Amino acid sequence: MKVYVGNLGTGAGKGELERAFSYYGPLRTVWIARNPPGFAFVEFEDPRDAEDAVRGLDGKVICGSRVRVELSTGMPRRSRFDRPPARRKLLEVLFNGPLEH
Repeated sequence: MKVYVGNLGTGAGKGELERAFSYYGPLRTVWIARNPPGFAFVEFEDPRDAEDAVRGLDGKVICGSRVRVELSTGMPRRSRFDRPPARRKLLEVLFNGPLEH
């Protein structure tokens, strides 16, 4: 799973995102982007952990840290999402109303 944790301009960076992500669950790995003014990336071994983490952190600041968390893949939205999210498989089964009534 891919995670995007940016918005580091208020005492919230690697340590902040680290404690948060870790608090929610054991991720795969954490990384920070020095290039940008305040952007970091995180990898979640599992999607569930990312969904709960992102939704939580993004849904509510952490210890006074309004960090910006997002999902690169595996986050189905109703918006004009171009990138195909990884929700399920769906390929072996199919149903579109074979009955002609």
